[PDB]
Amino acid sequence: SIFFSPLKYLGAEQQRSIDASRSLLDNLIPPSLPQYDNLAGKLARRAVLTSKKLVYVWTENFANVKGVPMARSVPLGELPNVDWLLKTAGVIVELIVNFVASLPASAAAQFERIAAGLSGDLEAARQVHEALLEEAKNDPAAAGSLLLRFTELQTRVIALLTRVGLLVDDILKSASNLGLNRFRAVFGTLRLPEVADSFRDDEAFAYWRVAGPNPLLIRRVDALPANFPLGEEQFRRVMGADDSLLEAAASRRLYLLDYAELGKLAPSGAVDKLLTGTGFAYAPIALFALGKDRAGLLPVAIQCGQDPATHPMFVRPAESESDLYWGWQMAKTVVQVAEENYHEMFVHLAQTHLVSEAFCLATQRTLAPSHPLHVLLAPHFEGTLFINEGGARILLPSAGFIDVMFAAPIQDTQATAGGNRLGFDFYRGMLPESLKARNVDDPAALPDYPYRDDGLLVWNAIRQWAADYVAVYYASDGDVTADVELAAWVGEVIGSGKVAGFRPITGRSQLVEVLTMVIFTASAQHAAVNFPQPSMMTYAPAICAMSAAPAPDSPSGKSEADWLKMMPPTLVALEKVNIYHLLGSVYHGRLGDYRQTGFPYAPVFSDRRVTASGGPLERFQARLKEVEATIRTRNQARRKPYEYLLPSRIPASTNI
Ligand SMILES: CCCCCC/C=C\CCCCCCCCCC(=O)OC[C@H](COP(=O)(O)OCCN)OC(=O)CCC/C=C/CCCCCCCC
Ligand SMILES: [Fe+2]
Ligand SMILES: [Mg+2]
Repeated sequence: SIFFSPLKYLGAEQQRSIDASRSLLDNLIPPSLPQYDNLAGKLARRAVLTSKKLVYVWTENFANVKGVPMARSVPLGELPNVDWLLKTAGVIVELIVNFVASLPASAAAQFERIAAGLSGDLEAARQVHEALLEEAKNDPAAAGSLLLRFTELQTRVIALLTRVGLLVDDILKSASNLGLNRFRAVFGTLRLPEVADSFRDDEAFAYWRVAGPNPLLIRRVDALPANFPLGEEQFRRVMGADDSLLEAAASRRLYLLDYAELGKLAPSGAVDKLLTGTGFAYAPIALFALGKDRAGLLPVAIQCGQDPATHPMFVRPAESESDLYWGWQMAKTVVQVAEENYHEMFVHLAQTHLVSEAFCLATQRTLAPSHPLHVLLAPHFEGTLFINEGGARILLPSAGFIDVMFAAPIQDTQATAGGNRLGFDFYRGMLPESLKARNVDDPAALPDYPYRDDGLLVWNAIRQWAADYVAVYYASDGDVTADVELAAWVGEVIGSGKVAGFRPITGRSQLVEVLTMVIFTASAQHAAVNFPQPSMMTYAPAICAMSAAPAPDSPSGKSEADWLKMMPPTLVALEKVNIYHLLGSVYHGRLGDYRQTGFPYAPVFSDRRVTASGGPLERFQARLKEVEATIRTRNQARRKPYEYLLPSRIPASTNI
């Protein structure tokens, strides 16, 4: 049929090239609020939004994450560009080569030729990338026509990653078939993280609470909870004869970790799995204290569960107390098991990735491409829909990485992470509110808290940027409430996005706070909780989301053998070292850059009022450079550098 004529030669590659070029053409349209657009503009933007709703589609029945608002599928223009594809393929291929090289030669035989070919093709692809960028710099006038060759390279790297996918599945099909030496052996040629040397140290263990992957749970305590019955004699055994619970509470020196919210991620008993044997996890309570000099936090006491009737109190022992040493190491391991569950499922997956999913969808469906807030927000969602589909499909099915690495049955893990996302309150989850609610917002009381102090620098810089940008387009609160696209966006965020606590936006100040939280969550918050993975979470003895043995049943009389029984099977350690290396090794885009991350790396902003010398954008960029210098200076004085919130290391979006 002559009506099939358009379909005869049309493929995904042509369509991607068309999308890529049309994006550049649409970036030049000057942005406007709907009520200030002309009638032709109102008509065109309404038509485009209606079309966008065909391809950006909400579902709450996405595979392996039921109940969580998700994109039904990833639109063509939301696949990662070739810069992200090469970086990620590079990391995965290198990890495969490293793994295969550690297998016995007879086992490696199944994979080594295929991995060598992938490694060769990847090097070829990088050479092409370098050469295309060489040609663009040599003949800038013809750079528009090079976009097509970049699109062709994208096709090639997509195909390579598809073949990597098959190889990884072939490896996992044979996983089973394929005393701390084993936890080093799984690294192969990779260097062990610094935590491997320090993990037994009590002060190191405490520092995780303020400078680790989960800086969000620690809170000041003024009176101990009824279900944590620590006595004064016990407290003085650790803190000295001239201290007391009363004195330490009054002087703001007591801090509590309580993992009650883990729910079914802390199974009530043993969970037996075919691939990993018998596994346990916990919802413990731990007390930390500052010395009177506030030099640093010290762990005082640990109860390995919520009910003191069934969980005895473990109190930090003196160095001489050899009979109490191993029970204490076991109690610390219990807390670290709770930590990987809480961090990965709640702080990372639920509260960054799965929140940003909803703001991405709302933004594409309700704010027109010519809306200044679409222009501002879209760079902060680059690669988000893609990486989250990856999470749901690759990491969360039965026998996948999360079923292996986390103790709970996979259905309970899926449901509990989902429930956490649905319960997460947007306003209460903002950094300054989080700090205030937990009473850890005062540097006099708790001086060494790098997440707070570096985090507030970035939060406030973003806030001032959102204020400057809003002020370009919205002259009054009436302009906010007159914006029909913003009102629709809020409607979808509440109704389809199910973001708890979200509310109508009725003025400029509130709009600024909302935008600050959206941008911070997409960029800095994700960076702070994602990029510690390779340096802090790759070594199983320092942290793992399952234990192979129950919590210690008594503080006294444990041996090294008792503690070793908690260590996970080698398969768990193998999946752990590889996934956490990958997820923290891809830095794609940078907060404040505001250029496309794919060729031709054009400016995000065309409006002269935004891009003016010394204007809103330049003020944000210069502020981030000051923040960078400030943090570098702080890290010279810190016991350990905390680098995760350096702006040079914060991607603009959540894409890994
Ligand atoms: C774990 C807790 C994380 C929680 C946070 C989750 C947040 C979202 C992160 C989502 C990340 C999604 C995971 C993929 C991220 C990589 C980016 C990506 O898009 O990968 C594309 C390819 C192809 O896709 P496809 O659909 O065609 O076929 C999937 C397999 N049937 O997938 C992979 O290579 C699987 C790599 C698995 C990791 C292998 C590690 C190295 C292998 C070394 C040897 C293996 C030794 C065992
Ligand atoms: Fe991530
Ligand atoms: Mg228990």
